[PDB]
Formats: sequence, C-alpha cells, structure tokens
Amino acid sequence: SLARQNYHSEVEAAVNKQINIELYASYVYLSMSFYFDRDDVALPNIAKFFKEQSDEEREHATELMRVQNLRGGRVVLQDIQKPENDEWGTALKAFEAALALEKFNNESLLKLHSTAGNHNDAHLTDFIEEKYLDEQVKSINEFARMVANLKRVGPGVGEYVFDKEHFS
Amino acid sequence: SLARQNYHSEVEAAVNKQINIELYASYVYLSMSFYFDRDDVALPNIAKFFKEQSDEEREHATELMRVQNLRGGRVVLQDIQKPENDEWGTALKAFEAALALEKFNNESLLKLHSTAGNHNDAHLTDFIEEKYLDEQVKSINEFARMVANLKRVGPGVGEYVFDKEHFS
Amino acid sequence: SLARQNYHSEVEAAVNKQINIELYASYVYLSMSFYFDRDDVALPNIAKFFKEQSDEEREHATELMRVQNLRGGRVVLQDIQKPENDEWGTALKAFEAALALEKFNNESLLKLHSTAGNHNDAHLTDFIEEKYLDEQVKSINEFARMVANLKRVGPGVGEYVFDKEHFS
Amino acid sequence: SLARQNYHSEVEAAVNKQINIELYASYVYLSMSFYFDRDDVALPNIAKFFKEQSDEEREHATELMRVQNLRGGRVVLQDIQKPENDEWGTALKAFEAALALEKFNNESLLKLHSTAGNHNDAHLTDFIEEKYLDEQVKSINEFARMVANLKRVGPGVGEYVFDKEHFS
Amino acid sequence: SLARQNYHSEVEAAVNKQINIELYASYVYLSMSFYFDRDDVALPNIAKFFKEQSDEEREHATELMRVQNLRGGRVVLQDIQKPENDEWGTALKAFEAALALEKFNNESLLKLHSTAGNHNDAHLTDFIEEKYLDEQVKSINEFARMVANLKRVGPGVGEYVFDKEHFS
Amino acid sequence: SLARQNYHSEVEAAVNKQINIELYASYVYLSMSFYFDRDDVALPNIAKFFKEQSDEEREHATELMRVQNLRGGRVVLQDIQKPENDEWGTALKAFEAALALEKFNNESLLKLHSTAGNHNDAHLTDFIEEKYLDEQVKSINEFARMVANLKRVGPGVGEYVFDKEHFS
Ligand SMILES: [Fe+3]
Ligand SMILES: [Fe+3]
Ligand SMILES: [Fe+3]
Ligand SMILES: [Fe+3]
Ligand SMILES: [Fe+3]
Ligand SMILES: [Fe+3]
Repeated sequence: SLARQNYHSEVEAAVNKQINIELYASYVYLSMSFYFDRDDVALPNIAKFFKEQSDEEREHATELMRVQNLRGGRVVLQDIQKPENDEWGTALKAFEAALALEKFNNESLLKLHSTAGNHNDAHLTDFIEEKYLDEQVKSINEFARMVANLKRVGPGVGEYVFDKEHFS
Repeated sequence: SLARQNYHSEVEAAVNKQINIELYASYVYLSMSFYFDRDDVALPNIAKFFKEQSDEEREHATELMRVQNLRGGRVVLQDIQKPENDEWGTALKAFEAALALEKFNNESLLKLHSTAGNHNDAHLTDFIEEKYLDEQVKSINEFARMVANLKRVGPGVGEYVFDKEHFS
Repeated sequence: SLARQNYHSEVEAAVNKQINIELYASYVYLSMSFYFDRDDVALPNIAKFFKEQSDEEREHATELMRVQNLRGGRVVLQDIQKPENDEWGTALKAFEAALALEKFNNESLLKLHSTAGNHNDAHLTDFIEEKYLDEQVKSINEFARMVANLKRVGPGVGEYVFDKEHFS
Repeated sequence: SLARQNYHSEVEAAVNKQINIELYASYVYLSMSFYFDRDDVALPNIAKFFKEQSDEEREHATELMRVQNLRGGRVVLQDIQKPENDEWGTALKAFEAALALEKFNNESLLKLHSTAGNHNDAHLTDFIEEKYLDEQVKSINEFARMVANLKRVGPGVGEYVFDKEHFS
Repeated sequence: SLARQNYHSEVEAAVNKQINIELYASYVYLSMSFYFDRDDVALPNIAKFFKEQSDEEREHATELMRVQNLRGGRVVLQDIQKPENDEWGTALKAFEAALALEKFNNESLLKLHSTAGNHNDAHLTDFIEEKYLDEQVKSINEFARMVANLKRVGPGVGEYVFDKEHFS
Repeated sequence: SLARQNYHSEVEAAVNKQINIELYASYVYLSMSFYFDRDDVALPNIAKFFKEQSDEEREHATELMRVQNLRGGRVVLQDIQKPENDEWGTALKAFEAALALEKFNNESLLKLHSTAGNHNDAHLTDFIEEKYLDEQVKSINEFARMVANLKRVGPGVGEYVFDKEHFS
C-alpha cells in the first residue's frame, strides 16, 4: 500500500478479530429475531427490534472493514460460528442473554482500544472512542433497563403490554 | 358455450363444490360477528374483525363464480347450511373454532388443486395457486398467532386489553 | 340481558324470520347477477345492477340482526334455501320475477309491522316504518318501471339499448 | 452462451414456433383492421379495435423473443404467411373468424406449456402461465361476448349502434 | 405448531439448507465488495455494486426464514463458511467467479423446487417459482452481459471507462 | 368505390408492392434488434435503436395502407419473407447492411413516384414527396454518418464508447 503509515501489524490483526466478533453478534441477533417471529411465540415488536439490532451489528462490521482499507491494511475474513441456542426461552431470558453478549462485545472493544494505545496509534484510538465505545455504553444501558422492566411486569399480560407499549 | 376449451366436467363440479364451501364459511363468520356484538359480551373490535372476515369469504365465493363463467362452465348453487353453534363461548374458544374452519377450507382447496392438476388444466391450477393458496396460508398463520396471544393474556383484563390493542 | 324491556318473545321470533327472508332474497339476486354474466347472455350493466341489489339485501339482513342485539334479543339463524331457478330466461322474465320477489318481501314486512303493533312495541314499529317500508315501496316502483320499459323496447336491439342506457 | 442452464433444444424450437404463430396472428388482425376502414364498410371503432389487437399480438411475439434471449437460446425467424382472406364479410363473420383464431392460438400455447412441463423446465412453465394463458382465456371470453351481442342486435341499425356504443 | 398442514420434514430440511446457501453467497459478495475498495485497486462503482448484491442475498435468506416460520417449520442455522479467496484478481476474473456462483445457486434452487414438487407441496413450489427462479435467471443474464462487455473493453482505460459508465 | 376518381390500376398495384417492401424492412430491423440483445453481444442502445427503426417502418406501411383506402383502392397483402441473415456480425457490418437496405428502399420509392407521375396522379406524387422522400434522404444520411463514426472508433473500447454515447 502506498498509503500505509504508522500502522503496525498487531493492530491490523486485532481489527480483523473485531470484525469477526461483530459479524457473530449480528448472526445471534438474527436468530433471536426469528425465534420471536414463531407462531407459538408471536411477539412481533420484539422480533422487529432484534432485526434492527442485527442490521446495526452488520453496519459496525462494515465500518471496521472500511477503516481497515482506509489505513492501508488488508481485510482477512474467517468463518462465522452459529449461535449457541436455537430457541431462547421467555422474553426475560432472551434479553438477559443479549445483555451478556453486549458486555462481551464491550470487553473486546476495550481490549482493541488498549492494543491501539500501546502501539501509539492516535488515529485509531480516536476512531474507536468516537464511533464504538459510547454507542456500546448506551446499548448496555438500554438492555439493562429493558431487563428491569421485564422483571417488573412479570409473565403473561405484562409481557403482552410490554410488547405493545415499549417500542412505540 | 362458444368459449369452452380444455375444461372438463369434473373440474366444473369441483368448482361448484368450492363455491358452496366459501359461502358456508362466510355465514359462520357472520354468526360469530353478531355473537360478539351482544350486550352481555361486548367486545366490539373482535365483532368488527369477524364482520370483515365474513365479507372476505363472500368475495372469495364471487371470484370463483366469475372464473366459472370465464371458462364457459355453468354455476349451480346449493343450500347454505346454518352454523353449528348459536353461541361461541369465550374469545379463545371462538378463535380456536375459526382456526379449525380455516384448516378445513385449506384442505378443500388443496383437493380442488389436485383435481385440476390431474385433469391437466394449467390455467385453473395457476389461478388457484395465485389467488387462494397463499392467502389461505397467511390466514391460518394469523389465527394461530391470535390463539397464542389469547392463551398468553388469560381471561378478564387480558381479554379487554387484547380487544383494545390487537386490531388497531 | 340487562337491557331488555318491553320486548316480547313473539316479536323476537318474527324478527328472526324476517332475517332469513332478507338473506334468501340476497342469494336470489346473486344467482340472477351471475346468470347475466354468462358469455352467451352478455348484458353487463344488468349483471352489475343485480350484484348491487344482492349487496343491499345483505345490508338489510345485517341491520335487522343489529336491532335484535340492540333490544336484548338473541339472533337465531336458519338454513338459506337455494333459488328456484338456475337460469332466468329473457331480461323481461327476470325483471318480472324480481318484481314478484319484492312484493313477497313487502307482504312479509307488513306482517312483521302488524305483529309489532299488536304487541304495543312503539320503538320497533317506528324502526320498521323509518327503515324498511318506504325503501320497499320505492324498490317495487323502480322494478315496475323497468318492466314497463322492457315491454316497450322489445327484444333484440331494444334490449341492447336498454342495457347501454338505463343504468348510466 | 455463458448463461444457458437447464434449457433443452426441443423447448427452444417450440419457442421459435410460437413466435411465428404470434406474428401471423398480428398480420391477420392488421388485415381485418384495414378491411373495416374501407369507404364502403365504414365502421371506424371496429377498425381501431382490430388495430389495437394487431399491436398486442406483435408485443406478445417480441416478449417471446426476449425470453428466448434471456435463457440463452437463439431466435430463428421464418416467413410470415399472408392471411386467408382479403375481405371479411359482415361484422359477425369477422368476429367469429377472430374467435376461431384466438382458440387456435390457445391450443398452440397449451402445447408449448406441455412440452416445457415434460422437459422439467420450471421457469418457462411459470413464465407461460403468468404471461400468456390467463390473457388468452380473457381474450377468448371477450370475443365470445362480442359474438353474442352481434347476434343480438342484428344487421343494419343494430350494427351501427354496436359500433358507436361497445368500444367507448 | 397449530398452523402446520401439508408440510413434510424433508421439505423443511431442504429450506434450511437453502438458507445457509444464500447466507454464504452474501458473505462472498461482501468479500468482493471490499476487495474492490482497496487503495491499490480503486474501482468504487464496482465495489458499490457488490455491496448491493450482498444486501440482496441477505434479503433472500431472510425471506426464506420468514416462509419457514409461516408454514410452521423451525429454522435451524449452521456455520457460514469463509469465502474461497481473499483477493479476486482483475475485474474480469471477479465477474466470472460471480457468474459461476450465481449458476451454483440456481442449481440448488432447482433442486429445492424438485423436492417440493415431489412431496406435492403446491404452495411452496408456487412461492419458489414466483420469488426466486425468475430473479435468478435475470441475475445470471446480467452477469453474463457484464462478462461480455469486460471482454470487449480490455484492460486499462477500458476498465476505467467500464467502471465510470456501466452503473450510472 | 363511390370515392374513386383519377386513380388507375397500375398505381394501385405499385402502392401494394411498396406496402410489402416496407413490411419486409420492418422485419429485418426486428431481426437486427434482437441480434444485438444477445448475451454474448450485449450492446443495448444499438438494440433499442433498431427496435425503434422497426416500429417506424411498420408505421410507413400502415400509412400507405391508409392512403390506399383513402383513394378508393383495395389493399392486397402478400407473404413477408424472412431476413437474409440470422446473425449480423460486428456493429460496422450491421450498419453497412442497414445502409444498403435504406438505399434499396429509396430506389423503390423513386420508382413508385415515377409511375404516379407518368399516370398524371398529382395527389399521390405530392403525398409521396411530402411524406416519404425527404424522410428517406435523412435516414440514408444518418446511417452514413454512423458508418463513418464506427470506422473512426475501431473495434473494442471504441465500440463500447459508441454504444454509450451516440444515442443519448
Ligand atoms: Fe456492535
Ligand atoms: Fe375463503
Ligand atoms: Fe330487503
Ligand atoms: Fe397472442
Ligand atoms: Fe440469492
Ligand atoms: Fe420505410
């Protein structure tokens, strides 16, 4: 690359690892979205919410691919593993699993930021701080509030009222 | 008929049978609609929904009459039997009976499609596949989702919330 | 019913009888509408007219069901008999049979009004007078004028001119 | 062709045969259109109708040429034979000859559909069913209704009234 | 499932297999899109085209998941394999590999249609014919035309002119 | 014909001959249009141009039929011969063959004008001069300019640039 400058190989490898992590999270959210679309579950606003989350994680992966091309590195793709479960239980269990996934993703992003800071890469630490860390903190807070409200309303008619009211 | 071509008599008889089946389904949905309009039941959005379903089944019967005239056959009408019940119980029992009626209608439509396929009638198999089979699959899925939500919300205030929220 | 007041059982039975009469008239007009849609008859404006008449008779039956629920009675449905003929001859014969059907319906409505008057039911006699008797008189007059014009124009080109001009 | 897949040579030959049949039908309708434009016949709306029918048959032939190029086959054109008659008699005789031509075309289309079904060509059977069979059934029904109305109105002033009224 | 009717398990397994095939094709097109985004390749309209193709294949996979839920089956997801190459050579080699991928996908779709036809599943054969087969034929034709034009213009300034002109 | 005046039979026969010549030219241009639509040729603007030329030649033939009916003659149609080639080579060879066809048509039109002038038919010589001769001269000039530009740009990328630029 004629454009490559102050971009070490360890940082390039860590960016490729984060790309695979974002693609796996997108595929997990797609699985959850079509679990709540089943005819014996039938909570359509929750399914639409998880479909939007899947699209957002795919956008995160493509923006990391774009900055990898911008700095003069090379994108190397790996296999995307299938999700851990085919069915996700009640709505409370699914939102708790989603919260755990968001926290795992936040820990991976902080490790990537630490590697880029150790190799004195100012542009990439600023990129990560501007586009990923604040969005991840807000996503974790949103899922924690939804878990608290699902614990409040309880099963049955509270779950129906939550599906009708929380996403409009 | 000057227009009749590749239209056997068995297919004509099966089309007349399907016309009577659609008219019976319309009259059953009219009975359900005015059961939920009673002053001691008083669920108006469910009653409006079943009135719309009755109008839709009448439209299905008239479109079958129109294609019978289009192919050069002759419409032969029979008696329309009264519905099996005068009162339909709770909302869950009524929607379960409606789901069973939709599945019976789907089985009759598949038998008509099989007869038209056995007599090498390409236009009528394409007509049935385009206008009836996909609509019937979507109707069965809609009634199954409504049965699942009525099992979720339970009786009483859940039934009131279902009547207020599900059809708007 | 908590709402029932000054509504005797004989009046309720007569209202159910009138409901079945209106549904039978709707099904007769549907048969006439699809007779004139045949490819060897081919008078489309007459067929559209009889389709509108069928929809109107269905509306009459549903309004009687609504007032039965309003007064606190219970709707009891019966079988709908098939029409007397499959084919209706010339246009003059069909309009004469339609005129005879309208006069039969008017005689049934007058008998219902007489029963409600004998049982001192002021609301139902006023309902019948405001919604059914004047409309029935106007319908009989319209069919008599159409029979007179069909006798005037004669068969053939007069029938074609009648179909093109009378309903626009 | 780099695009050819699951497209046998017998199906290609049958598509070329159907192209020639549609072009012949277009040229027959052009002959009828300019017969009714003569100064001793002078029925202008019938002539305009047959001109539109000629344009429609030319569109059918060009859409078959387009799907032949789409599947990777090669278009092979043949001579277009002249129509059987120079003059077409009365309006009733011309519309009866047009009805016979439409039924011949429908029989050829059903034979093409049968060949494509015997060679397990799913895309072409769906193409024929979607774009040609229903349109052909509707065209045959339209010509049969016009023959019935021309028999009704008779010669002379009925023919003039038919030309003035039926196409507006 | 309360909605499942005339839906055998072999057809369900074949639908899950086709879902995995569409997801793999989407990931291959994403790899091609970010190959042409590199700073030493720099053909931006080709990269935008392959990004749109990746989004379209993802939409195909989600519509198959939706019809699997509609018929009462259960979605079972598998691993998505990484693409065969990291870099795709010249533009002609990349479009030839894309054409081969589209033809492989068409062969898989025809096998799925054959299985659904062997198990007498009328709704699913009509669904596949309406939504997938014609689109696949048009996609194969589009890629074959692009391969022919890339062979015509040659390398260098012809490749630049192709990137500037073909997608606007 | 009541309208025929100063219209000899030789002029009528020459008009019928010119009608057949225009229809043959239309069918040749249709063959060229679908040659350039092939997936291994793929020059879409040239194909659209030849489709428009085919429609224009059909309009020329129908206007000659109209003036034949206007003067009180009778249209007599003949067979339309198939074109000389199924495939037309490069773009330069196809445009050279089109130029030769236009010059043949111009020679036939001048012979028709000479016959009408020899029989002292003032209206038809004015008709031919106003509607056919100037249009034919402009068409020959347009095809000669396109042959000169196709010789200028050469094969390959020049042919691609010609297809992209010359018709917009
Ligand atoms: Fe993310
Ligand atoms: Fe129905
Ligand atoms: Fe009435
Ligand atoms: Fe046609
Ligand atoms: Fe796809
Ligand atoms: Fe010309």
